[PDB]
Amino acid sequence: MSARRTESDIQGFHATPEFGGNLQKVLVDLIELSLQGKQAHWNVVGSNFRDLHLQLDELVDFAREGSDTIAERMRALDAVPDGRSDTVAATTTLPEFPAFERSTADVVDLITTRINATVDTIRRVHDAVDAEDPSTADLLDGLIDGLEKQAWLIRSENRKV
Amino acid sequence: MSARRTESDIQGFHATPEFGGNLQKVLVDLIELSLQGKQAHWNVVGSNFRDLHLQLDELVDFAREGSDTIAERMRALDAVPDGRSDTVAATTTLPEFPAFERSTADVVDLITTRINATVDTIRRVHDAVDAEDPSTADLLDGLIDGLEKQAWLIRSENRKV
Amino acid sequence: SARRTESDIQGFHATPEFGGNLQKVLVDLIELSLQGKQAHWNVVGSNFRDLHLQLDELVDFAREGSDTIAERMRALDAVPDGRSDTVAATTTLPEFPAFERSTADVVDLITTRINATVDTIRRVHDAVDAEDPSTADLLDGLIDGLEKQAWLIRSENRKV
Amino acid sequence: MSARRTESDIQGFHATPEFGGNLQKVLVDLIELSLQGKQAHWNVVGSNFRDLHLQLDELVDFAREGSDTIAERMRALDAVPDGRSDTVAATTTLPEFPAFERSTADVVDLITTRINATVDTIRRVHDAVDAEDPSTADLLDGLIDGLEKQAWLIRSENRKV
Amino acid sequence: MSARRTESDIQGFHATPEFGGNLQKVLVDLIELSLQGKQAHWNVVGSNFRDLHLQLDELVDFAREGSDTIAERMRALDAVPDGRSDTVAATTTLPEFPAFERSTADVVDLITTRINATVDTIRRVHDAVDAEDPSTADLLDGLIDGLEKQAWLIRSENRKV
Amino acid sequence: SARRTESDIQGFHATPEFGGNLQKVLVDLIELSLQGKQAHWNVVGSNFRDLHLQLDELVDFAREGSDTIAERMRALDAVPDGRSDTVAATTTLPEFPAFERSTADVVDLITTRINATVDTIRRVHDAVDAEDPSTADLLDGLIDGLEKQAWLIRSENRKV
Amino acid sequence: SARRTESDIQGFHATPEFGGNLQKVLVDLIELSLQGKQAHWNVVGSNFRDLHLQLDELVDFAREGSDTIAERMRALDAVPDGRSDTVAATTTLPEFPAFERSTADVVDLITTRINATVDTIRRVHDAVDAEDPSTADLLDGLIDGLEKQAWLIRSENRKV
Amino acid sequence: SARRTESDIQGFHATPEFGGNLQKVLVDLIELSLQGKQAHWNVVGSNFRDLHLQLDELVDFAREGSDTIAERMRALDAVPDGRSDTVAATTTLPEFPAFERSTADVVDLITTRINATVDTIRRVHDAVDAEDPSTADLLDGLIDGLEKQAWLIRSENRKV
Amino acid sequence: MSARRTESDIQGFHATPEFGGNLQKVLVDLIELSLQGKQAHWNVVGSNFRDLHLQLDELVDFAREGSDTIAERMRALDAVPDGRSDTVAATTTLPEFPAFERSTADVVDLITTRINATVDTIRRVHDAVDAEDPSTADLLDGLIDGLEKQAWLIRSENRKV
Amino acid sequence: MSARRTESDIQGFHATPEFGGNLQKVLVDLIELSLQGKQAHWNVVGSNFRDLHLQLDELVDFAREGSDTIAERMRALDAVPDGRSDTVAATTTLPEFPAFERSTADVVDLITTRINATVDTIRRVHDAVDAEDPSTADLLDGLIDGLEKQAWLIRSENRKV
Amino acid sequence: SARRTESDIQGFHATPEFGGNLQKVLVDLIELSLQGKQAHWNVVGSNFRDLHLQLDELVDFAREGSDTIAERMRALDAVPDGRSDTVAATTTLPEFPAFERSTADVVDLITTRINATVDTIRRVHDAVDAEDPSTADLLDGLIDGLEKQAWLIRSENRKV
Amino acid sequence: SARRTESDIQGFHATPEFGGNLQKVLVDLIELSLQGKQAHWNVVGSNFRDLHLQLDELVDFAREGSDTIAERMRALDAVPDGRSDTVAATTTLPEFPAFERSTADVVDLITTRINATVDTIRRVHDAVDAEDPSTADLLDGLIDGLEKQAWLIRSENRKV
Ligand SMILES: [Cl-]
Ligand SMILES: [Cl-]
Ligand SMILES: [Cl-]
Ligand SMILES: [Cl-]
Ligand SMILES: [Fe+2]
Ligand SMILES: [Fe+2]
Ligand SMILES: [Fe+2]
Ligand SMILES: [Fe+2]
Ligand SMILES: [Fe+2]
Ligand SMILES: [Fe+2]
Ligand SMILES: [Fe+2]
Ligand SMILES: [Fe+2]
Ligand SMILES: [Fe+2]
Ligand SMILES: [Fe+2]
Ligand SMILES: [Fe+2]
Ligand SMILES: [Fe+2]
Ligand SMILES: [Mg+2]
Ligand SMILES: [Mg+2]
Ligand SMILES: [Mg+2]
Ligand SMILES: [Mg+2]
Ligand SMILES: [Mg+2]
Ligand SMILES: [Mg+2]
Ligand SMILES: [Mg+2]
Ligand SMILES: [Mg+2]
Ligand SMILES: [Mg+2]
Ligand SMILES: [Mg+2]
Ligand SMILES: [Mg+2]
Ligand SMILES: [Mg+2]
Repeated sequence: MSARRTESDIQGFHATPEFGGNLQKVLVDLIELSLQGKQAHWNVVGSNFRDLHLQLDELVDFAREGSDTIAERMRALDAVPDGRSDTVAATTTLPEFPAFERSTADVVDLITTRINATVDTIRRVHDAVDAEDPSTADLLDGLIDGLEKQAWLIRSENRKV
Repeated sequence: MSARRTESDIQGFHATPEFGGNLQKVLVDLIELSLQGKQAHWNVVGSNFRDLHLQLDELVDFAREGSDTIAERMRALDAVPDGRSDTVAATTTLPEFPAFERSTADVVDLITTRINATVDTIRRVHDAVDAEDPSTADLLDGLIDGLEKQAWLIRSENRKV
Repeated sequence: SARRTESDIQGFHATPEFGGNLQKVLVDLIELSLQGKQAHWNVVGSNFRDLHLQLDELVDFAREGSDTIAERMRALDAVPDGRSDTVAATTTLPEFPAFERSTADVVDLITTRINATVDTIRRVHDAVDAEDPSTADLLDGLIDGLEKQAWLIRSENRKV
Repeated sequence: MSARRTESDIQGFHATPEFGGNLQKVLVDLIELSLQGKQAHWNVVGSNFRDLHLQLDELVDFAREGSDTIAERMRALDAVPDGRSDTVAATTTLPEFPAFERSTADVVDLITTRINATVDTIRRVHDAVDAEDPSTADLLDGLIDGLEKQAWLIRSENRKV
Repeated sequence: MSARRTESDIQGFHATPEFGGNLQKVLVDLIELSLQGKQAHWNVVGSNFRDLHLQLDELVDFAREGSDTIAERMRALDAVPDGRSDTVAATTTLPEFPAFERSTADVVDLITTRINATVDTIRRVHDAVDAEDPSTADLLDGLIDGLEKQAWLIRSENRKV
Repeated sequence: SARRTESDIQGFHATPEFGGNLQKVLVDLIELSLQGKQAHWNVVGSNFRDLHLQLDELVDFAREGSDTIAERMRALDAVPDGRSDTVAATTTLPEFPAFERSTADVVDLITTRINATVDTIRRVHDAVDAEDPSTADLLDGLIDGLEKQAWLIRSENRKV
Repeated sequence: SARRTESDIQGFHATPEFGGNLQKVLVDLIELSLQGKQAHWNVVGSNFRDLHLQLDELVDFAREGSDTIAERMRALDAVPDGRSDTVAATTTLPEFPAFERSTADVVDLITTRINATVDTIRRVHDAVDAEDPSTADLLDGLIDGLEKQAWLIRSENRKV
Repeated sequence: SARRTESDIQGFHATPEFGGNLQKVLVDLIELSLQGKQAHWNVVGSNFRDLHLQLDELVDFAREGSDTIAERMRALDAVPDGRSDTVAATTTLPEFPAFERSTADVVDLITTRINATVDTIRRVHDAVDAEDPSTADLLDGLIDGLEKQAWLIRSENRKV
Repeated sequence: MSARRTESDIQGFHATPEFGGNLQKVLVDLIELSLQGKQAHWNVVGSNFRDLHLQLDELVDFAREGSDTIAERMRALDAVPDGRSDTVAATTTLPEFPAFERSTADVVDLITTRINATVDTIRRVHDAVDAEDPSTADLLDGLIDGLEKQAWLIRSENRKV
Repeated sequence: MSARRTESDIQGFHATPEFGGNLQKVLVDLIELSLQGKQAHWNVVGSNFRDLHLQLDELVDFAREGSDTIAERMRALDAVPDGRSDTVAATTTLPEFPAFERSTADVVDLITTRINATVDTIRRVHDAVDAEDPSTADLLDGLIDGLEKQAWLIRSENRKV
Repeated sequence: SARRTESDIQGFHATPEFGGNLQKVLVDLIELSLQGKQAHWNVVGSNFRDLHLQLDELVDFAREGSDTIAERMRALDAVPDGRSDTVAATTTLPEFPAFERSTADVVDLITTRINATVDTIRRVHDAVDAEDPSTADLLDGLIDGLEKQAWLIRSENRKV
Repeated sequence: SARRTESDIQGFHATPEFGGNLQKVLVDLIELSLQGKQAHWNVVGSNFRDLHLQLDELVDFAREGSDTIAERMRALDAVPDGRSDTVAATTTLPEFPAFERSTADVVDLITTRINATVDTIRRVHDAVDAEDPSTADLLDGLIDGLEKQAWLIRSENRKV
C-alpha cells in the first residue's frame, strides 16, 4: 504494498567533499592527541606521577574511540579517512609534544593545551557539519563533552587556590 | 519554600498529533526492517554466508532497540504507537523482501536498499521533529548513525574496487 | 575400519507437510512477539509496571522461539516466511487492539493470544513428532515456556 | 610542524555567568528530585508498593547521574556548582514533598508532578544553553528523555481507562 | 486474506486430577531430597569430607530448581502444588535420613539410595504424564538426567576397582 | 619465643543449651523457606507478580540464613537437624494454608510467618550473646534481613 | 506440634526516642553525601585526582548508609525524613563552603565533617543498642566504614 | 508413612545393548571433534576466517556432546571408550584428508562428516528411546545442534 | 533553624595504647596463620591432597583479608600496625609449622590447631576491645565466625563416625 | 627522512621440515593426553573420586589449549599439523590408557606417567626448536610448566609422608 | 641475618644500544597499529566483514605490544619516542596506501607490513637477549602474536 | 607402534642446588609482600592514596610470584620454606622501618626493596636457566613485573 516504495536501488546519504574534509580535520587531531597522550603516559615523572599516568590512559582511550567513530562515520557517508602517520604529522594542528622525560606539572600544561587544540578543531568545524548532517554534529558534541572533561580532570592538578 | 512552585498538578510535555504521526512513520519502518532483517538472516545462502548471517542479526538488534525507543518516546509524550503486523504491512515505506533463499550478493543489495529507505524516513521527518522537540530529534540522530553504519558494514561486501 | 565410503552424505530432509507445520508455528510466534510489544507499550492502570515488565519477558521468549523454529526449518531444508504481510495474512491469533488498554484488559487479551499460540503448537505436535522427534522436543520447550508466561500474566486477574 | 599551532598556552571554552546560572538551575532541581525520590522510596505504602518502591530507586539513580553530569559539565566549562542542602532547599523550583507515609496513588501523582517540574526547568533553559554550547544542550536532551520516561513509567499506575 | 480466530476467551491446557497428583508425588520427593541433601551436607564427617560436602550442595541446587520447575508446571496447567513441611513428611516415599553425624561412606550410600528413590518416583509417573502432556514428560526427562548424574558423582566414591 | 607449646590446642565448643537455641532458630528458618515457596507458587490476584518475586527473595534470604546457622552450629561442634519431620514437629510458625490464596491474604499470612521467625531469634538472642557474641552477631544479621522482608511485604496492605 | 496459635503476629516496634535517634543519624549521613559531592566537583590543586576519586567513594558509602538507616526505621515502624529543608535545618555538620577549594583544605574540611557524622552515630549508639542490638550492629558498620574513609582522606595532609 | 523401607534402593541400570548404542554415538562425536580441529587448522582460501571460527564452534558442541554421552553412560553404569585407537578403529565417519584444503572443500567434507555423525544418532535413536526416553532426549539435543552446524557450514557453498 | 556545629577541627576517635596493642596481637597471628596456611598448601601430600590444598588457599584468603582489615582499623583509630616478618616471628602465639612435607592427616590436625590458636587470641582481647570500641569488636566477631568455619571445613576430614 | 622499506612482497618466517616434524611430535602427544585424560575422567572410581574427576578436566583443558597453540604455531610458520585420530594412535609415544574402570590410585599413577611422557617429548625437541625459533621454544616452556604443575596436583594423592 | 646493608639499591639499567633497539621495535609496532586502523576502515569487497574484524584484532595486539615495549624501556631507564613525526621518519614498514582497497589487496599489503614488523623484532632479538633475556621474552610474545595474525589474515588469499 | 613400553616413566626432578636457588627467590618475594603491606598501611603524606593503592598492586604481584615459585619447586619435587622464621632469617632485603613514613621515604625504601628482590632473581637466573629453561622463563616474568612496579613507584620522586 500500500505505501511500499517500488525502487530496487535506494541510495544512502552521501557526504560532500567539504564535509569529508571537515571530518578529516577532526580525525588527525584525535589521532595526534592519542599518540601524544601515550608519549606523555610513558615519560611523565615527579609528584603525583601515578594519577597522571592513569588519567592519560583514560584520555587516550577516549581519543582512540573518537577517531574510530569519526573515521567510520566518514565511511558510512562514503568519505575516505586518512589516519596514516605521515598525514597526521603533516596535517595536525596540535603543537608538537616534546621529547624526553617531563615533570608532572609540565605534562599537565602540555596535555591540557593539546586537548584544547583538539576541541577547538571540533568547535571550528561544528556548525558546517551540523548544517549538512545533524547526526554527525551529535557525534562531535560527544567528543567535545568527553575531551573537555579530560582537560578539567588533568588541568585541575596545577590549579593554585 | 523560597523558589518552590505551589502547583499540585504540573503537566508534562505533550506531543502534537503531527509529531505523533511522524514518530509512527519511523516506528513501522524500524519494525519492518527488523522483520525483513530476520527473513534475510534465515534465508541467505552462498559465498560469505556466515558474516552476513551474523551482521544481519546485529542490524535486527539495533532496529528492535530503535523501535522500542521510538514507541516508548511516544508513550512518554502521550502519543500511542501502533506496531501491529497489519499496520506495519499496510503502512511501511520499505520495498517488500522477496520470499525463498537468496544469494549473499542479492541479500546485501536488498538489505542496503531497505536500510536506506528506513533512514530516509527518519531524515524526511527529522526537521519537523526537531522543531517541536530537540530531545526526540537527538534520538533520531542515534538511529541515523547506527543504521547508516549497518548499511556500510553490509554493502561493503559487494563493492568492486 | 568401520569408516563409511560415501564422499557425499546427505542430511535429514523435511516433507512439505512438515515445513508447512513449522511455518504455522512461526507466524503465530512472530505475531505474539509483535502483539506482546504493542501491549508492553500501551498498557496503563493498576499494576502497570509488573505487566509492562512481564510482557517484555514474554516477547524475549517468543523471539527466541521464532528464531529457533525458523532455523530448524533451515536445518531441515525448509524455507521460513516471517515477513509482515505473510504474518498478518496467516496468523491464527485474534487481532490485538490499538490504543491504550487497562492492565486487566491487557491481561485477558494477552492470555487468550498466548493460548492461541500454544494451541497451534499443540495441534501440529504429533505430526511433527511422528516425522522428527528432535523438532517436537523444540516444540515441547515452547509449550512449557509460553504456558508459564500465561500463568504469570493471567494470575493478576484471578479472584480468590 | 606544517600545520602545527605554535602556542604554548591554548585555552578552553569558558561558560558565561548566564550559562553557569542556567546549569545551576538544572542542578538543584535534579538534586531535589533525588532527595524527594528517596523520601518517596522509603515512605510509600499500599497497593502495588513494590513496583513503586523499585521504580522510585531507578528514578533516583537517573537523577543522581544527571546531577553529577551537569555539575561536572560546569567544572569543565570553568563554572562552579553548588549542590549543598541549604542552596537546594532555598533555590529549588520543586514543590515540597510531604512528610509521613503516603499511599501509592498519592506518591504517583506527587512524584510525576515533581519530575515534570524538573523537566520544565531543563526545557525553560534549553534554548539559551543551546545558543551558547550545543554540546551541553545535548546533555540536557538526555535528561529530558530519561526523566520524561520515568514520569510515564510512574504515572501510568494511576491512569484510568 | 485472514486466518485469524475470532474467540475472545481461548482457554489454556488444564491437567486432569490424576496428572496433578502425579506431579505432586514428584514434588514432595524433590523437596524431601533437598532437605536430606542439606542435612548430609552439614553432618557428614570423615575421609574426603570436602568433596562430598561440596557435591551435596550441587545436588540440593539441582533438586530445588527441580521442585520449583514441577510446582510451577502444576500452576501453569491449573493444578495446585503442596510443598508444605507436614505434607512432605507425611507423603514422601524417601526413606528418612538418619540423625546426627554420619561417615562419608555412609552418606554416600544413604544419599545415593535417596536419589535412586527420587528418580524412581519420576520414572513411575513418566508414561502416564507423557500420555497426557509430552512437554511435562520432557521436564521429567531433565530431572532424570540431572539426578542420575548426581547419583554417579556421589556414589563413585564408594565403588571399588 | 611468644609461641605456644601445646600440640592440641582445642577450639571453642558450644554448650548443648546453645546448640538447642540455634536449633530453634534453624527449624523456623527452614519452615519459613518452605512456606515462602508455597506462597510463591500459590499466590494469585491483584499484584501477583510483585509478591511472586518478593517471596522468592525472602526464601533466598531464609535459605542462606538456615545454612549459616546450621554451619555455625557445626563450626562450634553442635549438630543441626533440618529434616522434614523435625521441622514440622518443632517449628513455632503457624501452618500455611493449602490451595490458592489472594495476594492480600498471602501478605498478611507471610508477614505473620516472618514475625514469628524473628520472634524466635529475639527470644534466644541474649542467651546466645552471653555464650558467644559472634553468633549473636549472625542473629542480628537475620533480624535485620527478615524484618526488612516483613516491611517490603506488609506494605502492600497498609492503608493511609 | 509446637506451632503457634496467632493469626496476627506483630513485629518489633521502635520507641519515639529510638526513631528520633536514627533520624539524627539519617540527616548527617545525607548532609555528608551532599557535602561529599560538592567537594568532589569543586576540589582543585595538588593531587586533585586522588581526592576527586576518594570523595566519590565516601559518597557511595554515605548513600548506602542513609538508605540502610532510613529503611531500618521503616522496618521498625518509624518514619524517616530526608528532605532538603529538614536536612539543612537539623544537620549537626559544619557547613561546607561554596566555590573552588584546594586539595589540602578539602582534606581538612571533609575529615572534620566525616568526624562530626561519626560522632552523631557514636552518641546515639548505646541508647540504640539498649533497645535493639541489631540496629546498633548497623551503626557499627557505619562507624567502621566512615572512620576508614577519614583515615584514607586525612592521610594526604599528615606530616612525617 | 509413605516412606519406603528398603535400605538399598537400586537405580536404573542400562543394558549392555544400550551401552553399545551410546558407544557408537560417542566415537563419532569424538571423531567429529578431532576432524573439526584438523579442518580448523588447515582450511585456507576464500572466507578462511568464517570457517576457521565456525569449525571451532562445531568442535565446542561436539566436545560437550561426547562428555554428555560418556557421562550419561556412566550415570547408567555403562563404561565409555573414547581412546584414540578405539575411535579410529570403530568410527563410521569418512577419514578427513591430510594437508591444507580450500574453504569450499572443507565445507563439503565437514558437512558430510556432521551428517554421518547425525545419522549414527538417528540410527540408534529408537532403540535408545525404547529403553530410556531421557537419554533419547539428550540425543534430540545433539541432532538439533549438529544439524544446525551442518546448515551454518554448508550454506557457504549453496548457489541460487 | 540550625543545629550545625561551629568547630573547624573536629577530632576522630583515638585508640588507647592498650587497645592498639590488643589489635597488634590479633594482626601477627593472622599474618602467621596466612604464612603457615601457604606452607601447608604447598607441602601437603597424601590421601585427599586436592581438597585440602584448595581449602587451605581459602583459609589464606580469609586470613589475609583479616590482617588487612585489622591493620587498617588500627590506622583509622590512630594506632600503628607492625606486620614485618621479624615482628611476626618474634611475637606470634602460634606454634611453629613444621618443615618439609606433611601428610594430609597431619596438616589437618596442625592447621586446625593453628586456627584454634588464632581464634583464641581474638577471643582473649574481645571483651577489652568491645569495652573501648564495639565497632572493632564487631570486626573481631567476623574473624571468629570465618576462622571457626574454616576450622570445621578442614578438621572434619579427620573426624570419625 | 625515511627509513621505509620498498619491497611489496616481504616473506614470513618459514620452518624447516625438521622443525615442523618436531612440533608434530608434540602435537600428537598433547592430543593423546587430552583423550586419555577424558577417558580417566569418566572411568575413575574409588576413594577421592571427585577431586581426581575434577582435576582431570583441568588437565584436559590445558592439553587442548596446548595442542591448538602448537598446531597454530605450525600454521603460522608454514608447517602443516596432523591431528587426525589414525595419526595420533599410530605416532603417539604415550603408553595406551587401559580400558574400563580404574581405581583412583591407579588413575593417579597412570595419568602422572602419561603427563611425564608428554613433557618428555617437549623436552626432547626443546633445544632443536630453540635453536631455530626461540619464540616457539617459549611456547614449549609454557607447556612444560603447566603440564608439570598438573602432574604435581594429580600425583600428590599417592605420595606418602 | 642475611639482610643487605645498602639503603640505595639501584635497578638494572639498559645500554644506549639496547634502548635504540627497543625504539626500533616501538616505531614499527605503532606504525603497524596506524596502518591496521587505516586498513580496517578502508577495506572493501569480498569478505569485507571478516577482514574488517580481524584487522581490529591485529591493532589491539600491536597497541598492547607498543605499550609493553615503551614501558619496558621506562623500567630500564630508557626513553621511548612514539610521536607521529618520529614514527613516520624512522619506521621501516612500507607505506600503506590511501583510499579504498579490495580485501585481496588489503590482505597482501597488511601481511607484508606485519612481516616487516616481525623482521625488526627478529633482527634485534639476539642483541636484546644477550643483554636482558627478560626483554627478549617480551619480544618472543610479539613474534608469536604477530606471526599468528599474519597467518589468520593471509590465509584468505591462499590457493589450494 | 610408537607407544613407549615403560609403566613408570619418571618426570623431571630438580637438583637440590636448583631447589635452593628457587628458595632464595621465594623468601625475598615473601619478604617483599610483607614489607609491601607494612608500607601500604603506614604510608602518610603528599600523594598518600596513589602509593597506598600502588603498594597493594605490588603485593598482589609478589604474592602471585611466591605462589608460582613455590609451586614450581613442588612440580619439580623440591620443597619450599615460606615460614616467618625462615623468611626473616634468610631474606636479603633490608629491614623495613617501623612507624608511619612519608610517601617520599616509602617510595625510596620500597624501590630499594623491589631492586634487591630483582637482584636475587638476576643472580640465580643463569644457573636456573642451565638446568631448566622453563623455570627461567618464570623468572623472566617476575623480573619484568617487579621492575615495572619499581618504575611505577620510583617515578613519584624523580625530578627533571
Ligand atoms: Cl587511582
Ligand atoms: Cl565473525
Ligand atoms: Cl519487578
Ligand atoms: Cl572441588
Ligand atoms: Fe571500528
Ligand atoms: Fe521497553
Ligand atoms: Fe539466529
Ligand atoms: Fe563524578
Ligand atoms: Fe520461581
Ligand atoms: Fe554451604
Ligand atoms: Fe533502597
Ligand atoms: Fe565434565
Ligand atoms: Fe588494603
Ligand atoms: Fe583455535
Ligand atoms: Fe600503559
Ligand atoms: Fe595456588
Ligand atoms: Mg595522586
Ligand atoms: Mg546525543
Ligand atoms: Mg543535538
Ligand atoms: Mg566471511
Ligand atoms: Mg522428548
Ligand atoms: Mg528436551
Ligand atoms: Mg506490581
Ligand atoms: Mg577430595
Ligand atoms: Mg555486634
Ligand atoms: Mg556485624
Ligand atoms: Mg624465554
Ligand atoms: Mg615467556
